[PDB]
Amino acid sequence: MEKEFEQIDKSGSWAAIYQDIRHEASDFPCRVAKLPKNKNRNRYRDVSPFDHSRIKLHQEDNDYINASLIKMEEAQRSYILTQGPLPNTCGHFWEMVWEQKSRGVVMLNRVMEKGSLKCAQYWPQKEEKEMIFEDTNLKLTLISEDIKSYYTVRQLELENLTTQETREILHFHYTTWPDFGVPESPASFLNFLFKVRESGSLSPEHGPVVVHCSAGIGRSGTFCLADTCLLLMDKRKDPSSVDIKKVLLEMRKFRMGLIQTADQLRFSYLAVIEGAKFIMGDSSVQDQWKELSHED
Ligand SMILES: O=C1C[C@@H](c2ccc(C[C@H](NS(=O)(=O)c3cccc(C(F)(F)F)c3)c3nc(-c4ccccc4)c[nH]3)cc2)S(=O)(=O)N1
Repeated sequence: MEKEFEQIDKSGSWAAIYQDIRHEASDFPCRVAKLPKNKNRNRYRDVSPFDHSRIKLHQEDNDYINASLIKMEEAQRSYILTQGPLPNTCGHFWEMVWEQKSRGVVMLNRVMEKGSLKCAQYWPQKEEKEMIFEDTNLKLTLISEDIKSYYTVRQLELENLTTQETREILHFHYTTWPDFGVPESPASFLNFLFKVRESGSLSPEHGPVVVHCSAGIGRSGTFCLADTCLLLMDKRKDPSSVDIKKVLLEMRKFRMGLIQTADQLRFSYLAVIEGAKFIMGDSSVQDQWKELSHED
């Protein structure tokens, strides 16, 4: 993997590889996403879910939400990639989290980046100020949070008002990954990813973990691509079979535009190559990552 990485650098073909990937990416319809009544449910006109993999709300009125089920069959894991909820779709977002039985939500953007709204405040910032979604009859309360230097983990309690039932939702919020950019290093990224893994939110006993940035394809796609590649290196009886570009192309069958820059793909490689050390058996990399991420 680093052999090919190595050879792309000198060749200066990171952009060429990435542009080929764009050209070879699946191109399915998004007829439901482009319906006129669903226009105010899509933050970006050019980022829609394919009709075949979109998530359907269980409400008998409008079942649309800009979100896609990415089902990696060989890796044995599923992810729900969605956009940053909009002021009017926050009820939709939690309805989906509830109906799909998700246990965790991975946020990789910030509500405001470089002076621009990229996502609505869809979770309670203060314990004493819970939120109520009346269109979906749901309640959401912040129970506790763990604030690190570049990311925060929050315990939330979503409650189905109708049935009076509640569930614990773990929110993993990466707060230092810039738009159209990359994490500060593989170390920080991996430390964060394993934090989500160690929590149980990605277990097969739960519904698809929900991942998102602003548009839900760039940072979200980088996160998911790296996680899946490492899942496969650990499965296959040989981590050298894993072709990231082939894996990316497979993921783009479920959602368009996964990985938005040539540099993000190059970070992907860097993340997987580094992550590989842990899969192999190195029982010291994880802690080094944490101590290298300066999470305090
Ligand atoms: O790393 C990232 C990039 C973010 C991202 C990715 C795509 C969009 C869709 C954005 N959609 S719009 O609706 O704001 C937009 C902007 C330009 C053209 C366009 C056509 F539909 F193609 F005409 C739509 C969009 N922005 C551009 C950029 C931005 C800067 C420099 C170059 C290109 C092109 N499309 C928004 C956020 S993410 O949160 O998914 N993670």
